[PDB]
Amino acid sequence: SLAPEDGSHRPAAEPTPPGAQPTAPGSLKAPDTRNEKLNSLEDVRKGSENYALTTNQGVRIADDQNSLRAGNRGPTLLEDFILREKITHFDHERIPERIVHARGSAAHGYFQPYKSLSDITKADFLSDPNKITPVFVRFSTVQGGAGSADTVRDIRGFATKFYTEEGIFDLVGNNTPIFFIQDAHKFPDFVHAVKPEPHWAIPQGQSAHDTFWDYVSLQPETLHNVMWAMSDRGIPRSYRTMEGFGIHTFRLINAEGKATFVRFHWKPLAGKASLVWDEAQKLTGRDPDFHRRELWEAIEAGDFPEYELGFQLIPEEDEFKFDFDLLDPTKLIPEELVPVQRVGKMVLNRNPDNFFAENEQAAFHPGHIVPGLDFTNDPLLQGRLFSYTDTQISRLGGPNFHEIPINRPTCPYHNFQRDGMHRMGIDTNPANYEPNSINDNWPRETPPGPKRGGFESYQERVEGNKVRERSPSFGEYYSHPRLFWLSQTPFEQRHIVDGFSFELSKVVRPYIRERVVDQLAHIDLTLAQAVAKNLGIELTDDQLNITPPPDVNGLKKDPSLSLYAIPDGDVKGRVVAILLNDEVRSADLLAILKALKAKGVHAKLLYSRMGEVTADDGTVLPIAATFAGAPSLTVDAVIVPCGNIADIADNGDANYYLMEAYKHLKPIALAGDARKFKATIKIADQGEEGIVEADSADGSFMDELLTLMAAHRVWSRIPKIDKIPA
Amino acid sequence: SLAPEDGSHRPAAEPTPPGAQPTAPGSLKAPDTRNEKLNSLEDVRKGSENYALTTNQGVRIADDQNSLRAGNRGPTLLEDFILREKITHFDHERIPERIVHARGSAAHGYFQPYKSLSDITKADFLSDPNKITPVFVRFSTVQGGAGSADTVRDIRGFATKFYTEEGIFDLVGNNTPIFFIQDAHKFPDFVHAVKPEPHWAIPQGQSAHDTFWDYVSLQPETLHNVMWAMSDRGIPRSYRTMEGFGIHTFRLINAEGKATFVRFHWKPLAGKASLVWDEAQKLTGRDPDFHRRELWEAIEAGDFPEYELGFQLIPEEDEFKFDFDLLDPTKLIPEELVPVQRVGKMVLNRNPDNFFAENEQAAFHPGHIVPGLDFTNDPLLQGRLFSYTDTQISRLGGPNFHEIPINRPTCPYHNFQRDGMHRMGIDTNPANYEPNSINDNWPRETPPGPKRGGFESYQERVEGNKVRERSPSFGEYYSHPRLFWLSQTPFEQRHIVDGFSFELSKVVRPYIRERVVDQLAHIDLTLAQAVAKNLGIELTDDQLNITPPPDVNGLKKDPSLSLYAIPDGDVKGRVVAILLNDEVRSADLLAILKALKAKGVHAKLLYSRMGEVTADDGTVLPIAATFAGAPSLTVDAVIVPCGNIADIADNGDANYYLMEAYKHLKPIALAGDARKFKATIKIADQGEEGIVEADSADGSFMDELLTLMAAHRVWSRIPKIDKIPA
Amino acid sequence: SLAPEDGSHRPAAEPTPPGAQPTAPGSLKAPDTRNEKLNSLEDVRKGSENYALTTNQGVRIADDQNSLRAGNRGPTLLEDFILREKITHFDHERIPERIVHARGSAAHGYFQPYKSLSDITKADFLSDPNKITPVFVRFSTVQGGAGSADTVRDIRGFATKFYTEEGIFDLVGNNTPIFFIQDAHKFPDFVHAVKPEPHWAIPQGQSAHDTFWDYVSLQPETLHNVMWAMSDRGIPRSYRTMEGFGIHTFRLINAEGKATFVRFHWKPLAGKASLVWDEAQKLTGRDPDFHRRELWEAIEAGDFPEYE
Amino acid sequence: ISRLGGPNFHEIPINRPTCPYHNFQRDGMHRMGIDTNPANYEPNSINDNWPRETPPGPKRGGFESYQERVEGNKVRERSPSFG
Ligand code: HDD
Ligand code: HDD
Ligand code: HDD
Repeated sequence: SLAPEDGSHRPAAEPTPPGAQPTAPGSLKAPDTRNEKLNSLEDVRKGSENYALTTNQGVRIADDQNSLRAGNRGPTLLEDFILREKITHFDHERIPERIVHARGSAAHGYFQPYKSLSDITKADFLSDPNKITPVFVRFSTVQGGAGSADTVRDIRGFATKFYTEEGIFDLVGNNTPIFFIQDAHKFPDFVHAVKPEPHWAIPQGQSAHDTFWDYVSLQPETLHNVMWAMSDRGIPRSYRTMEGFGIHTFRLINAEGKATFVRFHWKPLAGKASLVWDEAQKLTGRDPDFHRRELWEAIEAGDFPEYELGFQLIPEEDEFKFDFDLLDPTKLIPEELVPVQRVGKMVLNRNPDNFFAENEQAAFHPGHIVPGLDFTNDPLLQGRLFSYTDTQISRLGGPNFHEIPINRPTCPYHNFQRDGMHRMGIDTNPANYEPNSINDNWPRETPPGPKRGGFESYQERVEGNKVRERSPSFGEYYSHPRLFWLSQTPFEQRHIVDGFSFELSKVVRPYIRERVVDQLAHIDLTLAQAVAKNLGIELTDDQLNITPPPDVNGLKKDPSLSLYAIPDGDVKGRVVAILLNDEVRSADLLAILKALKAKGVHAKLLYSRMGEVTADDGTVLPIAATFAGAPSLTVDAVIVPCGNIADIADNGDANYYLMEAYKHLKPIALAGDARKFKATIKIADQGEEGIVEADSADGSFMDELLTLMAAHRVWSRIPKIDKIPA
Repeated sequence: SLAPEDGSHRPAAEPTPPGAQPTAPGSLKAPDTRNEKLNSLEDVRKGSENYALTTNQGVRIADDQNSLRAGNRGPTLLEDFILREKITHFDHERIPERIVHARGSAAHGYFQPYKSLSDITKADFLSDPNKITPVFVRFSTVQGGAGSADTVRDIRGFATKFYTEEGIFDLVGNNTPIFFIQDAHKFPDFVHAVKPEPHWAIPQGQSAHDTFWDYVSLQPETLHNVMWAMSDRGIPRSYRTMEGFGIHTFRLINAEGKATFVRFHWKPLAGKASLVWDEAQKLTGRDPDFHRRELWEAIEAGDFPEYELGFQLIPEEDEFKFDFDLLDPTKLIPEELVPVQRVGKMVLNRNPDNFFAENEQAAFHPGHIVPGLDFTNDPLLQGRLFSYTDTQISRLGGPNFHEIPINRPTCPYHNFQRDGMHRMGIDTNPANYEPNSINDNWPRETPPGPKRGGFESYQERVEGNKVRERSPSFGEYYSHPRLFWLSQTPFEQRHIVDGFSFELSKVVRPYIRERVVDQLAHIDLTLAQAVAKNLGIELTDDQLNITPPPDVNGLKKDPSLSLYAIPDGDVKGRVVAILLNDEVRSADLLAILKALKAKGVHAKLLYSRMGEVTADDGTVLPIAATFAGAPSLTVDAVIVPCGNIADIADNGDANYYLMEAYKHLKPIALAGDARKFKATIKIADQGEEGIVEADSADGSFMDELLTLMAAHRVWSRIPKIDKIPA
Repeated sequence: SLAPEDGSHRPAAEPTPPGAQPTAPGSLKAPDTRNEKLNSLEDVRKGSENYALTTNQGVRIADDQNSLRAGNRGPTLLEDFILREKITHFDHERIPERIVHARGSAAHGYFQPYKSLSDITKADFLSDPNKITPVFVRFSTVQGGAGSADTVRDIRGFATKFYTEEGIFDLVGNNTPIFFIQDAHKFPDFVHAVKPEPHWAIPQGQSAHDTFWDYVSLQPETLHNVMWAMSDRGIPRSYRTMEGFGIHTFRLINAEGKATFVRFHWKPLAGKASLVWDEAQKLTGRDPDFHRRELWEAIEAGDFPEYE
Repeated sequence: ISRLGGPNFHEIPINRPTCPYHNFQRDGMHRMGIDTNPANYEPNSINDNWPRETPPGPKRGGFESYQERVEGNKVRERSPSFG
């Protein structure tokens, strides 16, 4: 027995805040969290406790420490079948990673609609407010490999597998409402341009290189999503604090056959929140797994990520009433023109057991729709339908990928397909064809109907010649980037300018920079001049005379496009760093932890070493991490309680901890003699907005601090940070 | 509803003789035949009746007759995900075939020992006469593809998967007691030589071509198994009527650690029986699926194939007592020197449900042993141990092939292996490594012991230098071919001579034939001269003075090596053709069928067309096949009842039916005016042995016939067939 | 030296009638027969005479008869990399066979048009009577596996790969002018019906079983091709003595953008000739490789298959 | 076999030897080399046994393992000297 007698090796099977316990597989951490999909996976789950170590053939292994050899110092013998099996499996562990979105993090949950949508869709999972549909959701980046970092500047993926009673429905979206390109034929072109360059495979997880901006400068259709990626949208605080969109216009079909155009939205319950770039870039080095960890730990804490599903709904006769083409995925539908209507809510409440088996092997594909839903002629969606079935043949080893447990439907599935690599199902049907008499033609077709019917495509009208040709209605590239730009706050605009500037500064060929600046001058001259200034470029008089693009159906801004314009913050699930000293004033800490617990805010107690310290009243305080081990990048605010401040007053890591949080605009709270730290951040004796300070942490100290946290960051501090050396 | 109203599309779920019902998947034909492995497969068995036709994602299909197109005479649309999923799966149905033994047929069954064997082995499946071990057995040829024919001249494989309580044990044997080569390094060379030649991929399923006999002429070690292949052993009547051998010497390990050398035998309860060459070769054309079909139909009729397992046992101190090396797999152990001792019996009593899922995907490997068994230094076996693990990585798509359902153990298996393509099992173990504290080191090693202990290799002494070198004790090539030859009956010897003669006639390069004849002269000069005469070769004076090889430890012959020297014929399961006419004598047919049923001999009623005829007493007789439809190749004897014999007397197909069966030495019985047919086979009025004849089928008629059948063929007829034009 | 002293191991590199000589690889049997595609393959052709035996890494092997073992009656050692490379490659020799048409026989050749088809198509390989196009042609059955027999009763495939100056053009046809089914959605249903039945994988290379005729009775569209299958068209004397058809209506596009509907045909120079059924069925037993053999040997005789 | 798709990974250009390589191995996924040898086995007479084995020697000779002495029982055991 190698476990410790005190049993401290096993985490408790109950919700615990991040860092209190070792993380564990979901069925062990929360065995009583169940749904119909989790239960169906029990047949393939494998335990371990009280079992013998065997080969894959069931043979008990006596000595798992040594190869078989001719003498204890002799050659290894080919007849060691236990070695060779163990090494063979190891030698073939890896499978191809996803072509795009290879880096991702996933969890189980459930979905439930608010009310029956049977008036607009016959889709069964939206027909009754009491119908609960299990889900599996994978969040992702786009460009980086499976081993790349979480907090890069990138688009994020948001893929939801609905295990419906009438088929698997995959909603395969991103965290922005549009994509970079218009036609699927260009997808390898765009992806090759953004991916690491083919001679040397640099850089990983970054669009800040020549070939990406080269493609953008020559393809202005890309400009809208590029705007989004250069904003703080491209660097989310977590997957819980981002939006989701299906991007394409789809169709809803009701029992009477009426089609309604629809676009899908996920609204985060935790609000919209993003990092700032210096923080996001450094965090890819201090913790490349930050988003993966934060997701797992929130679920282990009970901080279940929640999202409200919503629809923008457009009648068929309104197809042409907007300036933009509904079928153009580089165009958004402003919520000011078509509101998002609440449909239901999704809760992610259990982690997987084995990342490889459940996350890496999961297969999402937007062609996986159910009766009540249908496609449109969006030329990007159209080509997606081919790719997501095709790519699985190599990634997941063949055509039986639906038999891998995480991908199996929970509803019945029967047909006349047979064979293929690693076929699990053993068909007893006398027939493998239809029409057949020898099994009385079963399984049988089902006619279309209002529920439990067969799938039939909406009989939309088609008219035109066979052409490789872009619809002229698509050939407008600058109005929607402008609408986005004007909808941002001034500090969000600053960050957009700084994103473009930082990225173009790493383009080596200067003529590429100049061509991207010229495209910006077609969007907004304020934006283009600000970027040009940082690049040492001067706009020509002709460029200064570029007429701006028209408004979007009269709109000159839409505050739903901004992260922060309308407050939607939420402190539940946020984390505060508490910086300890060797004789902490316990009255401060008790007030701090009481206020944080009331709002569901977590705390990390940090010191210069691990182990424990003792407060003034003798209370023993366990240390979560060092100052260097858990930098301010990983928390939302910093609190410094009173006590023996001289212990850390001249500690470089303690001082830098506050300087980093200050530069990154986070709230900071100083109690008693901890107010001496204002000098390291150059805060005058009069104080300033964003620095909570008082004689002690009792009173309004923590309400000021929690109000600041509900506002996410202290945007008013931005003029002051450029003098801070951090 | 497409099935007929009389319900005649569905086979009866009861035992029925061959031809009486349509064949069916095992679980529908015999739902009440069960064992633990069959039951454990119910989780992956898929039904069909009363289920909707769906996609693999569970979506119900409305129209499975048409692609989705723009207009009903327009182009097919990329958005048809139902089409593309169906075609994709079809497009990827095939997996690589087995490098060797690609043609095979398999069945489920069970094994049971006669008594406890714990004095000599601690193997759990041999420990208790009431311990029942499920099995899955695949019989195979060697050379041809999965699409090649059954009744070729080849070696047969005989692979048994024992689903043991202490792990999978695969006994992977052949139907002869030796192999062609000594060291596994030569296996690709031998196999390439016997397989179709690389320029043009000819010939399929035949050793009768230049490169095979080239290798043989240059590799005398091959001569022993070549002798078996040229004998009638190479063309068995059924998989039920052949022997089985593990070939290599293995070890039995008992609980006190004593090692006993062992070779494995399967003795067929139905006795030993083979075809003749002209019959077997023509049958590869008339029914290339004859062995597969006969196996399947015997099981559906209740004629379960049965084999007795037996051990040749040799104490460790006797390793060097014999003239041959025990570890040399081209040498057999004569039963006259070391008898085969009975161990238990194996019954094959249910067919699979899906050939591809269960047969094609099954993975046998002789390195799959269990505690109580161990290997030896046999250099052919030693290399096999590498190959059967390695080949599955491409054939079965990766290292998780044990998770394919037919291959799964029925006992526990738990280890720290993870991932790999198609990974089914979801591991909940906090640890994927040992030693580990975080799961208190589970799953754990198990010390070896008398039962339920870990595997430990027998600590055999090893002494020598690292050499690529053949043991001198292996350098003897002719003694065992001679033993075999001399142990054969005169008619068996004639068939061997004609085997060699027919094959070498197909060798294009005459010098190869000459070199093979020189090798035979080192075996036996009677054999060598007979073959040479058929090839137009004249043995030189020196070849005539080649000294024959020595006896095998004083043994000059061993009747256990003959198919027929010791009678072991059994008639149950054999088939008789009955040649009808349009007014059969019903008293004859009544007595024929009553006697055949009394011994378990099946019958098929043949005529010049399908449908029915009526007998003289009004009885309606259903026709099973036409004369050409089911040739005499496919039956064991022929009976011609009395009646309107003129109806068929001048029918060429009916006359040829008898001539073919006569040429191939099968018994023929003729009643009443049927005796008129003696003219077509040139039998004199006073009859001859092997032709049953009487005024009616009454009396000793059917007893005479069944007596001939138990003797298999009428060997005395051989001198008469050479003048028969058939 | 293991060859006979009289050199009778080696076939002559000149045309010879069937059975006169051992068959041989084409570039050894007819090295003067060349086209642009055959010549472009010289970069990957591998010799053998006067070379040492090596591993795939180029290491010369001293003893290709024995595994490395601890003593000559000892266990085989894991460090024998020469064994494991040789057995590894052997162990992975097979690739999946074609889903349909798995059984087939192929040869090289060339094509040239009689006159310029410029008026009706701008296809380059049809623009100049002096323009030679290399081809590779595979003939096949449909139902049986790669190891099934040649003279079965089946449709035959007739696939031609044209290596034109403006791209590969594959003309993938059969020996009857129609097919069994109308819509590609039904192709796995039809193929599953004609193929060996799923429970026991019987019969090989035959449509003479329940599921095939079950489908046919329920799908009258199949009857036309079934009629060709049941005729002597289904058992050709040789690949040289059958027709070929593209089946589908395609289009020809000229330089003016005018489309012409076209159906493709191959007309055998040797004429149309078929076996009879009892003959064909017995021949799948006496020589299951009859058609592959006959094509190879006709070419070695200089008796080249030709099709218009 | 899984990482590079099969046993012909030596034919991927970066992995190819620059020296001659010839043996009797054939086929496998994505086979590039087109073998003209009449024989795919040895010993063979039909190509006069080419390509042929080479005895070990001072230069350009075949590979032979150093004939080190081996002495001991078949054991799964760490040498005490490693402890
Ligand atoms: C025609 C090609 C193509 C195009 C135009 C798109 N995608 Fe895609 N996408 C793929 C081809 C693809 C893929 C290559 O098929 C992936 C990679 C691995 C996979 O299974 O699917 C994939 C993966 C993938 C994933 C990750 C799913 C997972 O977690 O496994 C997401 C979230 C998206 N895509 C979302 C989108 C969105 C929102 C698009 C624009 C509207 C989009 N893709 C356009
Ligand atoms: C070192 C290579 C090697 C050598 C020397 C042998 N075999 Fe083998 N055998 C294989 C390598 C192999 C293989 C390539 O690994 C196969 C083909 C596909 C497979 O799964 O195993 C196989 C298949 C195979 C099968 C078919 C199993 C099934 O039905 O799936 C049988 C019955 C045998 N072998 C029996 C033998 C016997 C009785 C041998 C001589 C004693 C023998 N093999 C030598
Ligand atoms: C939608 C599926 C489908 C349909 C409707 C057809 N085929 Fe096909 N065919 C295939 C799917 C396929 C395939 C599965 O893609 C094959 C098997 C493996 C391959 O490479 O192509 C093939 C092989 C194949 C070959 C073998 C090529 C070779 O020698 O390698 C020929 C000659 C044909 N087909 C001809 C036809 C003809 C004349 C058809 C009717 C007009 C036809 N096929 C319908």
